[PDB]
Amino acid sequence: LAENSMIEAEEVRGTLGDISARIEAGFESLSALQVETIQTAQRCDHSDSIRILGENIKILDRSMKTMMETMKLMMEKVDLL
Amino acid sequence: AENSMIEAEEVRGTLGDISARIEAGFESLSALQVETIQTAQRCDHSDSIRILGENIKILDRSMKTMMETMKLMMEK
Amino acid sequence: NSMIEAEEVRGTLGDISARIEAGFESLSALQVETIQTAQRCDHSDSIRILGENIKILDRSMKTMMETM
Amino acid sequence: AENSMIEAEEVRGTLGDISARIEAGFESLSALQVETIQTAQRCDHSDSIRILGENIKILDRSMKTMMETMKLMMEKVDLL
Repeated sequence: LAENSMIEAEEVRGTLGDISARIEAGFESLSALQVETIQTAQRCDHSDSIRILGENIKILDRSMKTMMETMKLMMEKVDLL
Repeated sequence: AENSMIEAEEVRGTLGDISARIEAGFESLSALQVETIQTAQRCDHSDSIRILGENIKILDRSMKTMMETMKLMMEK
Repeated sequence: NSMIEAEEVRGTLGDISARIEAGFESLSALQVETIQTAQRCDHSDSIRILGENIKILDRSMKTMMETM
Repeated sequence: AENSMIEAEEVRGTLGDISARIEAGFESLSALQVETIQTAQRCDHSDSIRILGENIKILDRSMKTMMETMKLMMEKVDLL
Protein backbone atom coordinates (compact mmCIF):
# COMPACT_ATOMS: atom_id res chain seq x y z
CA LEU A 1 0.00 0.00 0.00
CA ALA A 2 3.06 2.24 -0.24
CA GLU A 3 2.03 2.97 -3.82
CA ASN A 4 -1.52 3.60 -2.59
CA SER A 5 -0.18 6.42 -0.42
CA MET A 6 1.58 7.82 -3.50
CA ILE A 7 -1.51 7.77 -5.72
CA GLU A 8 -3.55 9.37 -2.95
CA ALA A 9 -0.80 11.98 -2.72
CA GLU A 10 -0.79 12.70 -6.46
CA GLU A 11 -4.58 12.96 -6.51
CA VAL A 12 -4.43 15.40 -3.59
CA ARG A 13 -1.82 17.49 -5.41
CA GLY A 14 -3.76 17.61 -8.67
CA THR A 15 -6.97 18.75 -6.99
CA LEU A 16 -5.21 21.36 -4.86
CA GLY A 17 -3.55 22.52 -8.07
CA ASP A 18 -6.89 22.90 -9.83
CA ILE A 19 -8.20 24.78 -6.79
CA SER A 20 -5.31 27.21 -7.06
CA ALA A 21 -6.16 27.55 -10.76
CA ARG A 22 -9.80 28.39 -10.07
CA ILE A 23 -8.74 30.92 -7.43
CA GLU A 24 -6.38 32.64 -9.87
CA ALA A 25 -8.93 32.51 -12.69
CA GLY A 26 -11.43 34.33 -10.48
CA PHE A 27 -9.30 36.97 -8.79
CA GLU A 28 -8.05 38.37 -12.10
CA SER A 29 -11.50 38.06 -13.69
CA LEU A 30 -13.06 40.17 -10.93
CA SER A 31 -10.10 42.56 -10.80
CA ALA A 32 -10.32 43.20 -14.55
CA LEU A 33 -14.07 43.83 -14.44
CA GLN A 34 -13.42 46.04 -11.41
CA VAL A 35 -10.96 48.07 -13.50
CA GLU A 36 -13.64 48.49 -16.15
CA THR A 37 -16.04 49.46 -13.36
CA ILE A 38 -13.89 52.28 -11.96
CA GLN A 39 -13.31 53.50 -15.51
CA THR A 40 -17.02 53.66 -16.37
CA ALA A 41 -17.42 55.55 -13.09
CA GLN A 42 -14.91 58.22 -14.13
CA ARG A 43 -17.07 58.77 -17.21
CA CYS A 44 -20.08 59.61 -15.03
CA ASP A 45 -18.10 62.49 -13.46
CA HIS A 46 -19.51 65.59 -15.20
CA SER A 47 -18.33 68.09 -12.58
CA ASP A 48 -16.48 70.48 -14.90
CA SER A 49 -19.25 70.58 -17.50
CA ILE A 50 -21.85 71.49 -14.87
CA ARG A 51 -19.77 74.27 -13.31
CA ILE A 52 -19.14 75.74 -16.77
CA LEU A 53 -22.86 75.44 -17.50
CA GLY A 54 -23.68 77.49 -14.41
CA GLU A 55 -21.19 80.23 -15.25
CA ASN A 56 -22.85 80.64 -18.64
CA ILE A 57 -26.25 80.89 -16.96
CA LYS A 58 -24.70 83.59 -14.78
CA ILE A 59 -23.43 85.58 -17.77
CA LEU A 60 -27.02 85.28 -18.99
CA ASP A 61 -28.34 86.82 -15.77
CA ARG A 62 -25.80 89.64 -15.96
CA SER A 63 -27.02 90.25 -19.51
CA MET A 64 -30.62 90.59 -18.32
CA LYS A 65 -29.49 93.15 -15.76
CA THR A 66 -28.02 95.02 -18.73
CA MET A 67 -31.25 94.65 -20.71
CA MET A 68 -33.20 96.05 -17.76
CA GLU A 69 -30.91 99.07 -17.44
CA THR A 70 -31.50 99.83 -21.11
CA MET A 71 -35.21 99.09 -20.68
CA LYS A 72 -35.64 101.56 -17.82
CA LEU A 73 -33.63 104.14 -19.78
CA MET A 74 -36.19 104.00 -22.58
CA MET A 75 -38.80 104.25 -19.82
CA GLU A 76 -37.30 107.46 -18.45
CA LYS A 77 -37.07 109.09 -21.89
CA VAL A 78 -40.66 108.25 -22.85
CA ASP A 79 -41.63 109.49 -19.37
CA LEU A 80 -39.87 112.84 -19.87
CA LEU A 81 -41.97 113.03 -23.07
CA ALA B 1 -4.18 0.45 6.38
CA GLU B 2 -7.44 1.07 4.49
CA ASN B 3 -8.19 3.67 7.17
CA SER B 4 -6.25 5.76 4.64
CA MET B 5 -8.91 5.13 1.98
CA ILE B 6 -11.72 6.39 4.21
CA GLU B 7 -9.46 9.30 5.13
CA ALA B 8 -8.90 10.02 1.44
CA GLU B 9 -12.66 9.91 0.83
CA GLU B 10 -13.21 12.51 3.55
CA VAL B 11 -10.42 14.73 2.19
CA ARG B 12 -12.03 14.55 -1.25
CA GLY B 13 -15.38 15.65 0.17
CA THR B 14 -14.00 18.65 2.05
CA LEU B 15 -11.87 19.76 -0.89
CA GLY B 16 -14.91 19.45 -3.16
CA ASP B 17 -16.90 21.67 -0.81
CA ILE B 18 -14.04 24.18 -1.01
CA SER B 19 -14.05 24.27 -4.81
CA ALA B 20 -17.83 24.70 -4.78
CA ARG B 21 -17.64 27.71 -2.46
CA ILE B 22 -14.89 29.25 -4.62
CA GLU B 23 -16.96 28.92 -7.79
CA ALA B 24 -20.13 30.12 -6.05
CA GLY B 25 -18.45 33.20 -4.58
CA PHE B 26 -16.75 34.22 -7.82
CA GLU B 27 -19.93 33.55 -9.81
CA SER B 28 -22.00 35.71 -7.45
CA LEU B 29 -19.50 38.56 -7.17
CA SER B 30 -19.08 38.72 -10.95
CA ALA B 31 -22.83 38.93 -11.51
CA LEU B 32 -23.00 41.89 -9.12
CA GLN B 33 -20.00 43.46 -10.85
CA VAL B 34 -21.84 43.40 -14.19
CA GLU B 35 -24.77 45.02 -12.39
CA THR B 36 -22.41 47.70 -11.05
CA ILE B 37 -20.89 48.70 -14.40
CA GLN B 38 -24.33 48.72 -16.02
CA THR B 39 -25.77 51.02 -13.34
CA ALA B 40 -22.74 53.31 -13.65
CA GLN B 41 -23.33 53.56 -17.40
CA ARG B 42 -26.72 55.05 -16.55
CA CYS B 43 -25.02 57.78 -14.51
CA ASP B 44 -23.39 59.11 -17.68
CA HIS B 45 -25.35 62.18 -18.84
CA SER B 46 -22.71 63.77 -21.06
CA ASP B 47 -25.07 64.18 -24.01
CA SER B 48 -27.87 65.64 -21.89
CA ILE B 49 -25.59 68.16 -20.18
CA ARG B 50 -24.17 69.23 -23.55
CA ILE B 51 -27.53 69.77 -25.24
CA LEU B 52 -28.43 71.84 -22.17
CA GLY B 53 -25.45 74.13 -22.68
CA GLU B 54 -26.14 74.46 -26.39
CA ASN B 55 -29.65 75.59 -25.45
CA ILE B 56 -28.26 78.18 -23.03
CA LYS B 57 -26.03 79.44 -25.83
CA ILE B 58 -28.95 79.78 -28.25
CA LEU B 59 -30.81 81.62 -25.49
CA ASP B 60 -27.83 83.94 -25.00
CA ARG B 61 -27.77 84.63 -28.74
CA SER B 62 -31.45 85.56 -28.47
CA MET B 63 -30.58 87.98 -25.67
CA LYS B 64 -28.10 89.73 -27.97
CA THR B 65 -30.81 90.03 -30.62
CA MET B 66 -33.20 91.72 -28.18
CA MET B 67 -30.40 94.02 -27.03
CA GLU B 68 -29.85 95.11 -30.63
CA THR B 69 -33.60 95.51 -31.07
CA MET B 70 -33.85 97.66 -27.94
CA LYS B 71 -31.07 100.01 -29.04
CA LEU B 72 -32.75 100.06 -32.45
CA MET B 73 -35.96 101.32 -30.83
CA MET B 74 -33.78 103.80 -28.94
CA GLU B 75 -32.40 105.33 -32.14
CA LYS B 76 -36.05 105.79 -33.13
CA ASN C 1 0.67 9.66 12.69
CA SER C 2 -1.66 9.43 9.69
CA MET C 3 -4.72 10.47 11.71
CA ILE C 4 -2.93 13.18 13.69
CA GLU C 5 -1.66 14.53 10.38
CA ALA C 6 -5.19 14.14 9.01
CA GLU C 7 -6.50 16.13 11.96
CA GLU C 8 -3.92 18.81 11.18
CA VAL C 9 -4.82 18.95 7.48
CA ARG C 10 -8.53 19.11 8.35
CA GLY C 11 -7.92 22.12 10.57
CA THR C 12 -5.98 23.98 7.88
CA LEU C 13 -8.50 23.10 5.18
CA GLY C 14 -11.28 24.17 7.54
CA ASP C 15 -9.48 27.45 8.14
CA ILE C 16 -9.17 27.79 4.36
CA SER C 17 -12.93 27.54 3.84
CA ALA C 18 -13.47 30.14 6.58
CA ARG C 19 -11.16 32.67 4.92
CA ILE C 20 -12.91 32.03 1.60
CA GLU C 21 -16.34 32.72 3.10
CA ALA C 22 -15.03 35.79 4.95
CA GLY C 23 -13.49 37.28 1.82
CA PHE C 24 -16.51 36.66 -0.40
CA GLU C 25 -18.93 37.91 2.26
CA SER C 26 -16.94 41.12 2.76
CA LEU C 27 -16.38 41.93 -0.93
CA SER C 28 -20.07 41.51 -1.73
CA ALA C 29 -21.04 43.86 1.11
CA LEU C 30 -18.83 46.55 -0.43
CA GLN C 31 -20.28 45.91 -3.90
CA VAL C 32 -23.89 46.28 -2.75
CA GLU C 33 -22.74 49.54 -1.18
CA THR C 34 -20.96 50.30 -4.46
CA ILE C 35 -23.98 49.64 -6.69
CA GLN C 36 -26.17 51.66 -4.34
CA THR C 37 -23.71 54.56 -4.47
CA ALA C 38 -23.61 54.31 -8.26
CA GLN C 39 -27.41 54.43 -8.42
CA ARG C 40 -27.23 57.77 -6.59
CA CYS C 41 -25.14 59.30 -9.40
CA ASP C 42 -28.08 58.97 -11.81
CA HIS C 43 -29.55 62.46 -12.35
CA SER C 44 -31.59 61.84 -15.50
CA ASP C 45 -34.84 63.25 -14.11
CA SER C 46 -33.22 66.39 -12.69
CA ILE C 47 -31.21 67.10 -15.84
CA ARG C 48 -34.29 66.81 -18.05
CA ILE C 49 -36.57 68.90 -15.82
CA LEU C 50 -33.86 71.56 -15.90
CA GLY C 51 -33.88 71.58 -19.69
CA GLU C 52 -37.66 71.87 -19.83
CA ASN C 53 -37.33 75.01 -17.69
CA ILE C 54 -34.82 76.46 -20.16
CA LYS C 55 -37.34 75.74 -22.92
CA ILE C 56 -39.94 77.84 -21.13
CA LEU C 57 -37.23 80.50 -20.77
CA ASP C 58 -36.68 80.50 -24.53
CA ARG C 59 -40.43 80.48 -25.13
CA SER C 60 -40.68 83.63 -23.03
CA MET C 61 -37.80 85.16 -24.99
CA LYS C 62 -39.66 84.52 -28.25
CA THR C 63 -42.73 86.10 -26.65
CA MET C 64 -40.75 89.20 -25.72
CA MET C 65 -39.34 89.39 -29.25
CA GLU C 66 -42.83 89.42 -30.76
CA THR C 67 -44.03 92.02 -28.25
CA MET C 68 -41.26 94.40 -29.34
CA ALA D 1 6.27 5.98 7.92
CA GLU D 2 8.62 8.80 6.96
CA ASN D 3 7.25 9.12 3.42
CA SER D 4 3.93 9.96 5.09
CA MET D 5 5.45 12.86 7.03
CA ILE D 6 7.00 14.54 3.98
CA GLU D 7 3.67 14.06 2.22
CA ALA D 8 1.94 15.79 5.13
CA GLU D 9 4.68 18.44 5.21
CA GLU D 10 4.07 19.24 1.54
CA VAL D 11 0.35 19.67 2.21
CA ARG D 12 1.24 22.29 4.82
CA GLY D 13 3.50 24.09 2.37
CA THR D 14 1.09 24.01 -0.57
CA LEU D 15 -1.92 24.97 1.54
CA GLY D 16 0.08 27.89 2.89
CA ASP D 17 0.64 29.02 -0.69
CA ILE D 18 -3.12 28.66 -1.17
CA SER D 19 -3.93 30.84 1.84
CA ALA D 20 -1.43 33.45 0.65
CA ARG D 21 -2.95 33.63 -2.83
CA ILE D 22 -6.41 33.89 -1.28
CA GLU D 23 -5.35 36.71 1.05
CA ALA D 24 -3.52 38.57 -1.72
CA GLY D 25 -6.48 38.43 -4.10
CA PHE D 26 -9.12 39.42 -1.56
CA GLU D 27 -6.96 42.23 -0.16
CA SER D 28 -6.28 43.54 -3.67
CA LEU D 29 -9.86 43.35 -4.96
CA SER D 30 -11.24 45.12 -1.88
CA ALA D 31 -8.70 47.94 -2.14
CA LEU D 32 -9.70 48.47 -5.77
CA GLN D 33 -13.36 48.26 -4.73
CA VAL D 34 -12.91 51.06 -2.19
CA GLU D 35 -11.33 53.02 -5.03
CA THR D 36 -14.51 52.28 -7.00
CA ILE D 37 -16.95 53.57 -4.37
CA GLN D 38 -14.87 56.70 -3.83
CA THR D 39 -14.81 57.39 -7.56
CA ALA D 40 -18.57 56.81 -7.70
CA GLN D 41 -19.01 59.44 -4.99
CA ARG D 42 -17.32 61.89 -7.37
CA CYS D 43 -20.07 61.37 -9.96
CA ASP D 44 -22.82 62.75 -7.70
CA HIS D 45 -23.69 66.28 -8.87
CA SER D 46 -27.10 66.75 -7.24
CA ASP D 47 -26.16 69.90 -5.31
CA SER D 48 -24.55 71.55 -8.34
CA ILE D 49 -27.48 70.53 -10.54
CA ARG D 50 -29.89 71.98 -7.97
CA ILE D 51 -28.18 75.35 -7.63
CA LEU D 52 -28.02 75.34 -11.43
CA GLY D 53 -31.78 74.94 -11.72
CA GLU D 54 -32.51 77.57 -9.08
CA ASN D 55 -30.47 80.12 -11.04
CA ILE D 56 -32.42 79.40 -14.24
CA LYS D 57 -35.62 79.90 -12.24
CA ILE D 58 -34.37 83.28 -11.05
CA LEU D 59 -33.54 83.94 -14.70
CA ASP D 60 -37.15 83.23 -15.65
CA ARG D 61 -38.43 85.33 -12.75
CA SER D 62 -36.34 88.26 -14.01
CA MET D 63 -37.75 87.73 -17.51
CA LYS D 64 -41.24 88.19 -16.06
CA THR D 65 -40.06 91.45 -14.51
CA MET D 66 -38.92 92.58 -17.97
CA MET D 67 -42.33 91.66 -19.39
CA GLU D 68 -44.00 93.91 -16.81
CA THR D 69 -41.52 96.72 -17.50
CA MET D 70 -41.93 96.36 -21.27
CA LYS D 71 -45.70 96.76 -21.00
CA LEU D 72 -45.18 99.97 -19.00
CA MET D 73 -43.55 101.57 -22.04
CA MET D 74 -46.53 100.41 -24.12
CA GLU D 75 -49.03 102.09 -21.80
CA LYS D 76 -47.00 105.31 -21.95
CA VAL D 77 -46.27 105.08 -25.68
CA ASP D 78 -50.03 104.58 -26.08
CA LEU D 79 -50.55 108.13 -24.74
CA LEU D 80 -50.42 109.92 -28.12
